[PDB]
Amino acid sequence: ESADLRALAKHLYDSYIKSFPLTKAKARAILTGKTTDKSPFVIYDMNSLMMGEDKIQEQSKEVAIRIFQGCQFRSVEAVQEITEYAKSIPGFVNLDLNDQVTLLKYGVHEIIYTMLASLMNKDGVLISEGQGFMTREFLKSLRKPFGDFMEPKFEFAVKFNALELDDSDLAIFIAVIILSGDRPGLLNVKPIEDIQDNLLQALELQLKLNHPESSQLFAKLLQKMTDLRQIVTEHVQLLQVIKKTETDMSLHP
Amino acid sequence: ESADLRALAKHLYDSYIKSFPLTKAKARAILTGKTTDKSPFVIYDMNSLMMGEDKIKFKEVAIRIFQGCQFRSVEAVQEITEYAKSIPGFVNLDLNDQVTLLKYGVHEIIYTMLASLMNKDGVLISEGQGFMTREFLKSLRKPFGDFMEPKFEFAVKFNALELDDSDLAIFIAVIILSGDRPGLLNVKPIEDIQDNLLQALELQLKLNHPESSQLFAKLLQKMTDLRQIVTEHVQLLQVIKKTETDMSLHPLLQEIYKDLY
Amino acid sequence: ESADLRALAKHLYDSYIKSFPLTKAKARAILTGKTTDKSPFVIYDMNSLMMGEDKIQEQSKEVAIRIFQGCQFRSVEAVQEITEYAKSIPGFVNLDLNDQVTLLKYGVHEIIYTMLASLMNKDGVLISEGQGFMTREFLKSLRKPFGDFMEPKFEFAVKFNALELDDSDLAIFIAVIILSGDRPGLLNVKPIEDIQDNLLQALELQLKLNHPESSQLFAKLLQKMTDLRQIVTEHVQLLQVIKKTETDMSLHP
Amino acid sequence: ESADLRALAKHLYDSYIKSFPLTKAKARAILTGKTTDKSPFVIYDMNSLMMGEDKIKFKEVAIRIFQGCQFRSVEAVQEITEYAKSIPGFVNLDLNDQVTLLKYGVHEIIYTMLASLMNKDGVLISEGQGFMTREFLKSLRKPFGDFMEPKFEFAVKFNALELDDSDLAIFIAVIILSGDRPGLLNVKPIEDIQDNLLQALELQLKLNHPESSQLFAKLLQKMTDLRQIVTEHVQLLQVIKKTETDMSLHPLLQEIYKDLY
Ligand SMILES: CCCc1c(OCCCn2ccc3cc(OCC(=O)O)ccc32)ccc2cc(C(=O)c3ccccc3)ccc12
Ligand SMILES: CCCc1c(OCCCn2ccc3cc(OCC(=O)O)ccc32)ccc2cc(C(=O)c3ccccc3)ccc12
Repeated sequence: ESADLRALAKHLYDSYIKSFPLTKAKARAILTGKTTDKSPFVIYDMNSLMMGEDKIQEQSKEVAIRIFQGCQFRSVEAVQEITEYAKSIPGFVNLDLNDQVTLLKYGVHEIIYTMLASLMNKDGVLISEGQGFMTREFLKSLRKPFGDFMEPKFEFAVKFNALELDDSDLAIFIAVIILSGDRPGLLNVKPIEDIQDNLLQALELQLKLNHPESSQLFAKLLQKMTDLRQIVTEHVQLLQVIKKTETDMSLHP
Repeated sequence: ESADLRALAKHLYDSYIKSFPLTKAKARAILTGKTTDKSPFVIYDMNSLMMGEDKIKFKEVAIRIFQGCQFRSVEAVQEITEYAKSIPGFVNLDLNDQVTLLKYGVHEIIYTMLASLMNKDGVLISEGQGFMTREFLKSLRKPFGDFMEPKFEFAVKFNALELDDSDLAIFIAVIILSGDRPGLLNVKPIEDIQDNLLQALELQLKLNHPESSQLFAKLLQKMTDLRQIVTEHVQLLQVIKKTETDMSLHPLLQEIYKDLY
Repeated sequence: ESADLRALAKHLYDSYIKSFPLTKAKARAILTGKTTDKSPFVIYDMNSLMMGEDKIQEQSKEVAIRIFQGCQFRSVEAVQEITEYAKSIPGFVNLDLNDQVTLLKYGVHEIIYTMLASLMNKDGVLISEGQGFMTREFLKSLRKPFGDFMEPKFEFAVKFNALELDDSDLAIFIAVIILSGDRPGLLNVKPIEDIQDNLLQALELQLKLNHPESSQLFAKLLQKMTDLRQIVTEHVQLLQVIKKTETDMSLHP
Repeated sequence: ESADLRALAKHLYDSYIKSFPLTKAKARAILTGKTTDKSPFVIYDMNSLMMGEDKIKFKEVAIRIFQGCQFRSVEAVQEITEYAKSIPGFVNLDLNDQVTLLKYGVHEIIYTMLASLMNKDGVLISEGQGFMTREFLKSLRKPFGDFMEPKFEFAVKFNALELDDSDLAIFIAVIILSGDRPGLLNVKPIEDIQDNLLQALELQLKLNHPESSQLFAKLLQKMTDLRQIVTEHVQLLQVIKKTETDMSLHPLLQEIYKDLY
């Protein structure tokens, strides 16, 4: 019934709030400006990065490489918030432990880029739990292999954010992504699709009720999931370029 | 022979009274107020449920009631196992078959004896200290609502048979000694014991209920109502696995449900 | 009167015969040898145990632990024969149901060791309804905690068997043990002692008539009841050692 | 609070099962034959060692066994690092402190979990495919003989505590989050996490082992047995440097031992 789908949406929203402290609502307030009690420091070039560097990884390498490696560090931090959120998705913890691992392994990147768009506008991205803001232009200016890393993320985010989803929408969308029955090496696919069908029903009703004037938003959101998959494949592609072409190494395992 | 069969009937009734504190006789006294010691607190909605739980002085509700169910089921399994040990010939069987008979028989017996605690309006809970209404249980959010109603439907029809504890003692033994359980290694010795129990049950019913036409057959037909209840229950368990978060049962209940039909 | 005490002794003897198929008389014939139509297989070591193992619980554990657990299994089988015998003791079934349970709970172990002595000689014990014979030496050779388990049973049995009691004596002695008014948590002690007094009278006359040359056998037999209680307490003691000190578990409830 | 502490205990047990294929439960099944799939090949002398190594069909021995030790240690470090990442709050720490916690904690955890694979007679080797006897290990030429015996002495006493995998999951996290490691930059945030883990461990032990008096304290006392094992081991490493020819470890193991206590 409709009530049960709404209860599931609410349960997911409350868990999401518990697992992810920097929510889209909080982040949008910062990107604009409501009661500026603590306006974030803006990193717009090499010198402003230094300015903030010894304001709050530390210095002793190519800035380009410290920024790229900082991306790695934060992304592993994020995996842990996502893993905990996943446990709250009804039916996830009762899946084969091995399939849980696989679901997380191949879903975490798509989720990071989804939630990263909450922290972005067309001109830059919130960093350090929202205390900083790094410009898209500065990131774009970094050394050749590295100057192209965030751009596809920004491009996705501008198009994704024009959908105007809120946290209650995103909570369900994220759960839908995790419960993807098409991940490599899953053992028991049917149970996963069974849960995803329930989550898709809940997502569909959520968007129809929250965005009644946005025609076919549900289909449009599903379409963004090929966008996300492509972004990940490029990012993974890009990580090969690096792995082979650098004197630099010291990655988060 | 007749005196053997009555001695067997009496032995079972004896062990039953020894193994199961809340008998049918005792439940009926309570349900009917023939007792004048402690009338049960009735739970019919969320407000009375809160009061009922907090009456301890002198997660969610649907998963919370499921959890009590689990605890009580474990307690029931312990009682039924003690009863089973007393059935002549049971402990002499292959140990793996004893396990197999308990694994498949325990839930059939749980629903049989639950009927003793039910009327068409509700079920006795907390060693008969509370009464939870059928309508309240029916109300519970989707899947959890579907757990108890089939039991009520069975119980009202089963209770119309008017069996008493002495009848039930032999019927429960019949259920345990079922030679058709999956994975049984030595079927005939079980069937031979069941034959003797069936003989004793038939005699017990003809003597205790002489005016009840074909009661023996009618009771054996309930064994198909029972087997249906259990497969429905196991199905519902798979629904709870998909729609609920952290569940995981007691080690005893997990073993019983492990690779069950 | 004397006749009534003899009638009670006979009633108990007939019930005993009905409840316990392997009687002392049958077992003594086997431990010696009268018309050897089916001489029992002797288990005198690890390899002879295997020999018989796949001759007739099954193999997949420390032999020591399978033997000890076999002891548990058989002892629960024996409780059921004892429970049925108890019903035939005049007045037992009319006692409070709860007291019946308690009498059996705390009496069953003493009875098992009493009747076990019928199946023993100084060198070993009949097993598998008399089809096998396990040596005392082999049992003694088992792993440290377990090699000490049966010895006290053998020690008791050698001294007990020197009393030369027969089944008709034992039937009454067993009934005397069950009707012990000193068991913990009995509700109505007087009715139990009333019945035990009757059984003691019958036992005393039985021994005076059956063993007239055995001076004070009655007193001597009563004295064995502290021996039995001590054996049980040690065995229970020993079960604590195990319960705490083993990777092994899977006991008869 | 209580439900938080049980949720933490459950999360750790979950990650532990995910990060460590050969658990205690699985080692005990093997050591005890409760499994009926593949009984381990026992190595007790040089002749059985040869046969054991050449059973791959379906330098010197003392340095050769040391080398397997090294390979397995590296594999263990990878598993423990994956486990550590899952401990709530760990990846949020200063990266240099994360490294420092792994560097000093890894060997304490290796010997803790090795105990799971040991009885008083020997140790499971090759993902539980082999069993190498304590006496054989004790036999090894001077210095190499001295490596394994202290581990056995610890394991038998540790194993008497009867911890299970769910207990061990939280104890290993306690070990990792030790605020007293040399060179830690931010001690308090580590100590705060360890406080919470200690709370969860205490509750887990009281619930899982209610009859085990002062088990929590007894377990924490093992942390001093463990720290002693590691300093002894590092000492022994310096002996191997003087009495052996070309050794040199894996890059991962060299980093861990680099300027270690
Ligand atoms: C055999 C369970 C009997 C039963 C009960 O029977 C309703 C019929 C539905 N039903 C029968 C068996 C059974 C098993 C079940 O799951 C068992 C399992 O998962 O192991 C779910 C529902 C169920 C309703 C409420 C109870 C409520 C309680 C409680 O003590 C209780 C505990 C906490 C809070 C409120 C109430 C115990 C038993 C109940
Ligand atoms: C954590 C090591 C566990 C372990 C083992 O434990 C015995 C306790 C002694 N011990 C514990 C840790 C440790 C580390 C050590 O050096 C480690 C290092 O230098 O990095 C030497 C001995 C040692 C014995 C034999 C093994 C043998 C093997 C092998 O797979 C093997 C490989 C090649 C040939 C034979 C066997 C793996 C692990 C063993």
